Amino acid sequence: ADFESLLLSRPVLEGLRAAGFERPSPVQLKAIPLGRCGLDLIVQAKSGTGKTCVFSTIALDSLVLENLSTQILILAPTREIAVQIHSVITAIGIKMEGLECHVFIGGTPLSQDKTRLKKCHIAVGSPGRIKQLIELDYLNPGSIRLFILDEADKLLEEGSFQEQINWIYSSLPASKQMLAVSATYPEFLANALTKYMRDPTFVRL
Ligand SMILES: Nc1ncnc2c1ncn2[C@@H]1O[C@H](COP(=O)(O)OP(=O)(O)NP(=O)(O)O)[C@@H](O)[C@H]1O
Repeated sequence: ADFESLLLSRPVLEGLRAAGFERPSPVQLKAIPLGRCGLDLIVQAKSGTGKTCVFSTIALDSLVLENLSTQILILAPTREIAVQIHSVITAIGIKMEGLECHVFIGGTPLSQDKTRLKKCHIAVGSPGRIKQLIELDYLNPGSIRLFILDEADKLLEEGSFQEQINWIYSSLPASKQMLAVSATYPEFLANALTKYMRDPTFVRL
């Protein structure tokens, strides 16, 4: 009923408290332990349920802070959502000295992203920019063990980023954990996630 019963690391517990997160929401209670367990998760719950906190907490708890390598990749369907994610992670991560979380979106020179990726624990970005950075080997995906799709319905809908995500998924290490979080779970999304998750655990309220 508090974040302690979820067995999170002390830095994450202290960060949550500092950032105003006093008690977990119903979806946070359910999803966080299962995330810590290393399972592939599909978290489907309506807006207002606390889903960004869910994957942000799982992500920060999983990080090897002393290893300055990109261990976590998070994709978002819009520039604004990518930054929203960065804000939550950097708030919850406030007691983790030297945490490096960076946003990769269009409009910044690729040379600048290359430099930033030299010191980056958690990469958050849009699928097109992330694919370009992996193709250039500016983001070497060799240490990524956690791959998160935020607003997965928006990412994988018709006219969106399925082709780019398929490519990125394939570039990553075979051994990794996947999280997909979404307000809805239509057939197109159920279908698309079969490419990435062999037997996912579902989390709903
Ligand atoms: N358990 C909680 N306790 C207090 N505040 C929370 C909690 N969960 C989320 N919040 C607040 O909401 C912000 C955004 O996180 P969150 O609610 O997880 O994402 P969101 O983008 O609103 N997605 P969702 O809530 O699922 O629609 C945080 O920065 C907090 O200010």
